[PDB]
Amino acid sequence: MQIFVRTLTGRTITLEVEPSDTIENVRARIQDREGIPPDQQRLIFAGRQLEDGRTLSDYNIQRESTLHLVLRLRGG
Repeated sequence: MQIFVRTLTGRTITLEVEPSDTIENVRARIQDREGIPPDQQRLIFAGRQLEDGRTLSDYNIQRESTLHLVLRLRGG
């Protein structure tokens, strides 16, 4: 299952994940690409905050789903 992540800067990346994978894992996969610490990531899907401890399936996130990433940095 491939998903999309859009950074605060409007940069879209593609991650290979599974429904049973945690959002924590997704955050790590994002950091692997952008270099953004998971702790500085705010992930939102359908207006809902994506808790790292919960899974993609928990939020009904499927293939070709767009997760929105906001920076927790000052001014982000």
